[PDB]
Amino acid sequence: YTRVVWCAVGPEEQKKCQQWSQQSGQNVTCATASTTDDCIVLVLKGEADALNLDGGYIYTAGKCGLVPVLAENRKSSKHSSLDCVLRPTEGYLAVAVVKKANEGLTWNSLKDKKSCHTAVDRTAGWNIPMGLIVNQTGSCAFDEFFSQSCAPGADPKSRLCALCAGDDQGLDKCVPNSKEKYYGYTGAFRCLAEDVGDVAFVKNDTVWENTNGESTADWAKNLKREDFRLLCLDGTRKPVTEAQSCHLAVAPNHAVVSRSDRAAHVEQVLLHQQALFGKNGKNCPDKFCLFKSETKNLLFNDNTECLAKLGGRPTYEEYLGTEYVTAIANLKKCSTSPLLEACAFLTR
Amino acid sequence: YTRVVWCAVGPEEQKKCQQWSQQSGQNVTCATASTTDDCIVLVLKGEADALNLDGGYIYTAGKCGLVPVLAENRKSSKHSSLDCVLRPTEGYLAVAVVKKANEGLTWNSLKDKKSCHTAVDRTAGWNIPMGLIVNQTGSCAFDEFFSQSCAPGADPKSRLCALCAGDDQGLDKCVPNSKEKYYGYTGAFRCLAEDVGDVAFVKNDTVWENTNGESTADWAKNLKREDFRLLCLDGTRKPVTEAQSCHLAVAPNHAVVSRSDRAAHVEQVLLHQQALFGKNGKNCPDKFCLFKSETKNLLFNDNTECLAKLGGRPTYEEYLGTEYVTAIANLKKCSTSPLLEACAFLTR
Ligand SMILES: *[C@@H]1O[C@H](CO)[C@@H](O[C@@H]2O[C@H](CO)[C@@H](O[C@@H]3O[C@H](CO)[C@@H](O)[C@H](O)[C@@H]3O)[C@H](O)[C@H]2NC(C)=O)[C@H](O)[C@H]1NC(C)=O
Ligand SMILES: *[C@@H]1O[C@H](CO)[C@@H](O[C@@H]2O[C@H](CO)[C@@H](O[C@@H]3O[C@H](CO)[C@@H](O)[C@H](O)[C@@H]3O)[C@H](O)[C@H]2NC(C)=O)[C@H](O)[C@H]1NC(C)=O
Ligand SMILES: *[C@@H]1O[C@H](CO)[C@@H](O[C@@H]2O[C@H](CO)[C@@H](O[C@@H]3O[C@H](CO)[C@@H](O)[C@H](O)[C@@H]3O)[C@H](O)[C@H]2NC(C)=O)[C@H](O)[C@H]1NC(C)=O
Ligand SMILES: *[C@@H]1O[C@H](CO)[C@@H](O)[C@H](O)[C@H]1NC(C)=O
Ligand SMILES: *[C@@H]1O[C@H](CO)[C@@H](O)[C@H](O)[C@H]1NC(C)=O
Ligand SMILES: [Fe+3]
Ligand SMILES: [Fe+3]
Repeated sequence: YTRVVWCAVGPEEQKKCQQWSQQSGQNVTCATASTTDDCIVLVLKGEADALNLDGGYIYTAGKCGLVPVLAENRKSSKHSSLDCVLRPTEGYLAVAVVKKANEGLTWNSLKDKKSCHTAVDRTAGWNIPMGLIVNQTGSCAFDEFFSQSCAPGADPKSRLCALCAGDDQGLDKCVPNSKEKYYGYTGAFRCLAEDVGDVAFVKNDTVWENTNGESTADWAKNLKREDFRLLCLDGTRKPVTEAQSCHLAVAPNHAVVSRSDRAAHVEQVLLHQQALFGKNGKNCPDKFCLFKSETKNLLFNDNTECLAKLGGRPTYEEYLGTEYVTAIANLKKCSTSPLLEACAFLTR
Repeated sequence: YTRVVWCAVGPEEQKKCQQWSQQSGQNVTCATASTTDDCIVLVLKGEADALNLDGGYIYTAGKCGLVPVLAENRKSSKHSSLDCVLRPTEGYLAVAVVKKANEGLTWNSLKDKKSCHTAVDRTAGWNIPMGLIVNQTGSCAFDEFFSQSCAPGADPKSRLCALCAGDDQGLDKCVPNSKEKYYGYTGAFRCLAEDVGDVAFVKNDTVWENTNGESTADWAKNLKREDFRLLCLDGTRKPVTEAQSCHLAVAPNHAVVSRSDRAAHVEQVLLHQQALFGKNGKNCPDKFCLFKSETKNLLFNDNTECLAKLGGRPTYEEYLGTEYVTAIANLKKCSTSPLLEACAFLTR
């Protein structure tokens, strides 16, 4: 079985993956599920092989035995010309973000406001913010800390899904895939933009990429960096350029995961795949660009140069950073989920 | 070692083979196995010299070091000035056949239907439709695509063999030799004919040959060429006279393969043999007919006019054509053959 079956979360991702299968002559094939958690289960069953994952999902899969194959990697300023696949990863910034126009809203007045989150269990969208809010307030009731949210993946009869828009017909509110208008990085930021929420937790890179003519997408052509601000943990606010000084935390980059018995096959298949279709591969754009989704972030984030190598053969823990595994761990004392419970024994 | 050991797949191909041998004066003798894959093995062991094979099987043979020697040739219309043996080959049209009565069945509503196949690994029966399907669908899961099938050679427990009737007894259900009621071109079309299946993947030439009194077999004589249609890629349904505009692809002709050292000897031996027992041969039908098997396509297809020579010495790759060879490799990234796996290092 040479083919690497890839896991597409949601129908929009499934289409780009169907495309990739066709271009790759079945070097890659598609399986899908509605959610990432579901996909992780296919990867476990052996029904799929691999998929690229936010660091928080990496911890879920990590727990269930899956391991990290190659990290997503983006442009760089520091050391900005060693080869992409061997150049170390620099992480990204998880930020709290607001309309500038609104005032009196700051980290310390967040309680009882309205939130937009990438989706539940994700790193910047969720794990970091809710992480801190737990440590600070000192209670496990983050489900009630904000007045309402969009938090795809949460309980959809609950308040954390109260603000989610669903798709075009409004079907499937709160399903944590790209058919939910406010899903993921761009979803969240848009939930901010349309004033459905007060704060939105995202990465620095997400505001720059959807303001000031960078997206030519109806919801975001006219958006202006000026109209937004970043809450720091100071109590303070700064514009988006000071993100380095105004960020909640540093996050580990998305990364591909698979089963260990499938890691090397997958890593190799992918390295060739990116050479074919990656940022500067033979066939991109003449044929297929693996890293472009028109700002919809499918399979991969659109600002990925290449998938890069990892020091040794790490585990979720080496890969994520021991500092983060604890932040996630401690947040997770305040809530259970099917997959961590079902897999808890593997890692005891 | 002058005798040519001929590989006969199955007992019926066996009886014919020995009659040939008795006439041959032992210039030709027979081995047998249950399948075409086993027969190749025999050749690899050198317990047999050669046999005649569908292109798909030629791929397998080729991967195992074996080479093509001469190609089946059948009546043409154009180019009819040369001798059959020196007249270049055309190659067959591989096609999808449904009953006309079953309406709303098109290339695009095949999923979950019941299919008939010549055999796993064959060209029209398998490699073509199953390659296209796999490719269009982006999924290597062909084993779950038809609700049921008769794909002789597949795993007999599985649903690709659900519809296979075996011999008169009901024994050897799904073995890919002629004993299986639904084996080969003839059997796949019959499968459709007796409404065991909805679709059937054969070649244009099979349909003609078994409708409107073409075959005086009980199951075929009453068959009526109108009652049938062809599926085209566009999505439409032409009648069987539009094979030219409603075919899936163009198949290379079957050819004889042999171990490489033995090619010329087999070539010489066979050229003479046909002169004797071929179409116009001093001894057909007085003593023996090499290309006539009573509508069973034993050893060779019953429509074979002679065995032609081939421009130069070709690789199996050159014979099959770079494009078909790619289609196959790509489809085979979803399976494993123990045979191919073996050949991958066991061959000079
Ligand atoms: C599908 O997968 C295979 C990966 O197995 C790709 O085929 C392989 O591609 C390399 C090209 O990168 C082939 O040739 C190479 O040539 C250079 C010399 O110019 C040499 O440095 C290398 O050692 C190698 O020989 C390689 O043979 C080939 N392997 C096979 C089995 O075909 C293919 O590109 C992938 N196709 C798609 C569409 O992704
Ligand atoms: C927050 O995210 C934004 C966007 O991801 C970051 O801005 C980007 O910064 C890089 C360099 O740091 C820019 O690339 C540069 O391009 C010029 C040529 O135009 C070149 O001379 C430099 O050597 C470098 O390659 C990139 O264009 C820029 N993108 C945009 C749309 O502004 C920003 O750095 C991030 N902020 C923090 C604190 O990390
Ligand atoms: C699809 O397959 C059928 C059967 O294999 C093809 O029909 C066959 O066509 C050839 C000629 O093109 C026929 O031979 C002709 O016979 C007459 C005398 O009967 C002669 O005057 C011509 O010069 C020529 O030799 C053959 O009889 C015929 N067989 C049957 C049963 O109809 C058809 O050509 C194929 N279609 C496509 C698009 O390839
Ligand atoms: C078998 O051997 C040779 C071919 O060189 C020939 O003299 C003899 O006639 C052949 N016999 C038959 C029946 O093919
Ligand atoms: C299947 O592969 C072929 C190339 O072999 C490609 O042209 C085609 O796009 C693929 N199928 C579809 C429906 O595009
Ligand atoms: Fe993230
Ligand atoms: Fe064939």
